[PDB]
Amino acid sequence: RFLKVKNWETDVVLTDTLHLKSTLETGCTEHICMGSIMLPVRTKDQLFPLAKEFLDQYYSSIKRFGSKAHMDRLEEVNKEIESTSTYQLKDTELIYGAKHAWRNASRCVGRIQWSKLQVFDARDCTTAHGMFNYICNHVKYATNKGNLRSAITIFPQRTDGKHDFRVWNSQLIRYAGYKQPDGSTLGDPANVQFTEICIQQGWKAPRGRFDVLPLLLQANGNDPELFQIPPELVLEVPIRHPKFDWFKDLGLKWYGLPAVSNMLLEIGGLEFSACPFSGWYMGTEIGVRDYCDNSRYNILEEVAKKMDLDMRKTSSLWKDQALVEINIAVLYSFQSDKVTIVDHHSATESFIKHMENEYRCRGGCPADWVWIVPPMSGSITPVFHQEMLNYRLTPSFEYQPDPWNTHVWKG
Amino acid sequence: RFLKVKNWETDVVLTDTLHLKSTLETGCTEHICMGSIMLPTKDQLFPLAKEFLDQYYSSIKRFGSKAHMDRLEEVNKEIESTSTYQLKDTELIYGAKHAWRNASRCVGRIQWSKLQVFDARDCTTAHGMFNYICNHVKYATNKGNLRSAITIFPQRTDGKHDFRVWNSQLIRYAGYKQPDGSTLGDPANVQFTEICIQQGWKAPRGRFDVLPLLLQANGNDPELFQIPPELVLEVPIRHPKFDWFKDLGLKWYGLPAVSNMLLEIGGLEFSACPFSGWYMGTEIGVRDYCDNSRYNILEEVAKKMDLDMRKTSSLWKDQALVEINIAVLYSFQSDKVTIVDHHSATESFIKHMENEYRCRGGCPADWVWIVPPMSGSITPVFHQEMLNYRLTPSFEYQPDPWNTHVW
Ligand code: HEM
Ligand code: HEM
Ligand SMILES: Fc1cccc(CCNCCNc2ccnc(-n3ccnc3)n2)c1
Ligand SMILES: Fc1cccc(CCNCCNc2ccnc(-n3ccnc3)n2)c1
Ligand SMILES: C[C@H](O)[C@H](O)[C@H]1CNc2nc(N)[nH]c(=O)c2N1
Ligand SMILES: C[C@H](O)[C@H](O)[C@H]1CNc2nc(N)[nH]c(=O)c2N1
Ligand SMILES: [Zn+2]
Repeated sequence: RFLKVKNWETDVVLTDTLHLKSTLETGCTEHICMGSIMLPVRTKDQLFPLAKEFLDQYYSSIKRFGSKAHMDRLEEVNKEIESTSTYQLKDTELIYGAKHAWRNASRCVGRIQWSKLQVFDARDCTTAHGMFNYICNHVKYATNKGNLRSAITIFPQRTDGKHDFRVWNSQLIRYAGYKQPDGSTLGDPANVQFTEICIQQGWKAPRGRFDVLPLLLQANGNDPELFQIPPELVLEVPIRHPKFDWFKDLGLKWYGLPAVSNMLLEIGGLEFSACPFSGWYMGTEIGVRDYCDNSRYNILEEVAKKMDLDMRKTSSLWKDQALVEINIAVLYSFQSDKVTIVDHHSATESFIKHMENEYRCRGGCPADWVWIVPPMSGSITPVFHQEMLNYRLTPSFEYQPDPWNTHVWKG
Repeated sequence: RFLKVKNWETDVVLTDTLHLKSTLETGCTEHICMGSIMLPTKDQLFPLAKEFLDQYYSSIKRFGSKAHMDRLEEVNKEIESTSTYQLKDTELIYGAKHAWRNASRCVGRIQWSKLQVFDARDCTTAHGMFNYICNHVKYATNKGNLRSAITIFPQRTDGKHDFRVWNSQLIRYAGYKQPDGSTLGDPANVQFTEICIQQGWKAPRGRFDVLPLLLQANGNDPELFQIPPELVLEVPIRHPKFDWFKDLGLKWYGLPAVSNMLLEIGGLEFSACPFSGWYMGTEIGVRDYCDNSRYNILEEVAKKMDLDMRKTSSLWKDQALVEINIAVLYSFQSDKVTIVDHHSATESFIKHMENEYRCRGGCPADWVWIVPPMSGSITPVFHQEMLNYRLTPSFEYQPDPWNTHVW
């Protein structure tokens, strides 16, 4: 079958065939769309076809499909499966796998960069201290003194589900959140629960508004251990505004490296439960969501006051006005400090070109409109006007439950 | 099969049971989501009538009553003999209100039960249609104190005698292709305008010419009429801060009135059913004014503000956008014409969602459409999970009549 998507701004129509290669379920049916829903131990049985599907894709991509090398590899994996119940990826296959998981990530607007991913193979890691060292190296490499480089570090795959490697942090770098007795929150409200666990595990909290959280690292199914990322490796940017000199006195800053550490990487049926990855920020992630969500730092009011906007009625669009200035400040500060960042206009324009290129070369590009469109100024970016099809391809990044809900404590 | 929706900002969780009454299809499958795609006989008729009459009689607490059984009986006899049936006034009003109630893309549905329904099923000619439409416009406009209304023309019979309003909205501005290659007026309306001309309109080739109605009665050829200018309330757009803003020469009309949709009630099809509410400000300031394929004024405005337009990262587009939308709201409010900002409107929709879940078991909603085209995540709907599904009675899209019309 052929599916068409239309851009309503440009009348460009693209044709999707790639969706035929999708296996996993969306959550939607003919009778309900779950497009705006955030979230809608494996036998030898299921494993070889998954391995075979993946190796066919790998060998096609290198133009060696049907080769003796291809056939020998399938054979080797098949035997390794029923002999050992799993299998190990070659380094080349892992690298291909990680890049394609990013390529297939329907919620990521930065995928124009997918082919330039630095893959760190940490499959020889055995302990939390070992995990800490690998993650330090990832952070230093990716940060690159502000000239950010995309990277992923891949820890050993799941075996029996009882020896998982996990990074308990949702991101490698995030700020602590502290719930006060009066009900107020100091720092980042999103991280109150994780902060409390860290403290219980023995972390000494400075209890400030921007305390970098320690790493909580679980190797081989063992209880997690605490580590402090060396502060000299954590690049931060004090936030100021080009025209408003009072903006600096809000005391805002943010970290330069956005590094998701709680997802699961699936490649050929193998599951990598610890696979921290990082790119660079699109400005609105910080300026719109992190700073202005009611459930986060929630600074719209204080900013609006300092600007002396009419705050008595919403139709003054005081919130909208303050929102723009904050996002100007974030971009200004990062650029001034020579730390990589991309504005939502640049990033969405690049995504459109990426998307069209993918349609031409690959037959499609799965995309989640709900996530791709930026959280401010939606229809003045080209993605708003672009029809997209969302479907799931493997290799992929998947969500997994938070480890504190599932972990069997050793004591 | 019992679905939950979460608000990620408030942690409020609602349970949806209403989706299980959905019949029509979404375009989505288990393998592909089409949520961002804009447009994804006697035996057919009776179960549809039955489904509707059942919900109607349940709504007035007479489910299973004799009047219910009698009505079902009476409609069935009528379908068998006549091939169709006629709705009682009570059923027509109920159906129209519920079509709005079920409109998953409409953010203003908290108002659904206050809809004025004008029964125009006795209309026979295009002149009669014009009269009914002028009356709708005058009623709905109400000197700037807007009131929601729908006017319902006769239902489809054999598809050969369709009533159609050829306009997409009762009130829009003309579009002209100029020889200098550009476009004067609304680019969205070039095609329709040329049909206004081919059919006889004397176009004044301006930038904001209120288009004439092209009205089709009983399957006949469409006729032209000009809405009395005195019935078209317009608003000059000024900024409360920038005195230069008025020089742009911008204005908009007060009455948003969709006229090209199809109202389905109990299997019956009303191909001509213009309806109107009042504007949410972003419709005009973000979409009408700033879409690249519409009036596309961002650059002009940015220059008048003397912004650095060299680099996208100065967010000059974003800054101009807010001010344009400030001026729209300020202008309507100053001229005392009903308008709602996107914060108030989305806040009300969250309230409506909660009422609906509580009293009806759900509320079909299209997040892609409900979230405003600016400042999305600083409105509550961004953080609200929504389930989209199709209930009847419904408003449906239908083909533009110039493609369908056997002249
Ligand atoms: C290099 C520059 C990159 C940019 C500008 C970028 C941009 C974004 C943005 C704005 C989001 C939405 C985040 C949110 O709203 O929470 C996102 C999500 C995502 N990105 Fe990227 N990204 C980049 C790199 C990467 C890399 C290196 C990977 C993987 C190797 C990746 C995979 C993903 C995935 C899996 C998501 C979904 C995360 C979730 O569902 O919470 N991205 N990206
Ligand atoms: C009374 C105040 C109302 C408000 C504030 C309101 C708001 C809105 C908005 C903002 C949209 C999106 C429009 C667009 O982006 O093109 C919309 C769409 C829609 N509305 Fe309403 N509306 C109101 C009244 C009504 C009424 C009275 C009806 C029907 C009786 C209705 C039915 C619909 C339908 C069917 C759509 C989808 C239209 C389309 O797909 O183009 N609305 N509404
Ligand atoms: F389905 C869900 C339900 C609740 C939370 C959620 C993840 C929320 N996203 C916040 C984290 N996003 C971030 C953070 C840092 N860095 C990136 N990042 C880096 C490269 N690409 C994205 N993304 C999904
Ligand atoms: F699926 C689609 C494909 C092409 C155009 C499209 C609708 C475009 N928007 C026009 C409708 N918007 C308007 C205009 C005036 N008035 C209202 N309105 C009034 C009350 N509720 C909505 N809505 C859908
Ligand atoms: C309910 C809704 O799906 C949810 O708030 C989504 C909306 N779109 C998003 N888009 C991005 N990029 N990131 C998000 O966290 C969200 N949240
Ligand atoms: C392609 C995408 O579906 C399209 O641009 C939609 C996005 N959301 C929208 N939302 C509203 N309210 N109105 C629209 O016309 C659109 N257009
Ligand atoms: Zn869907």
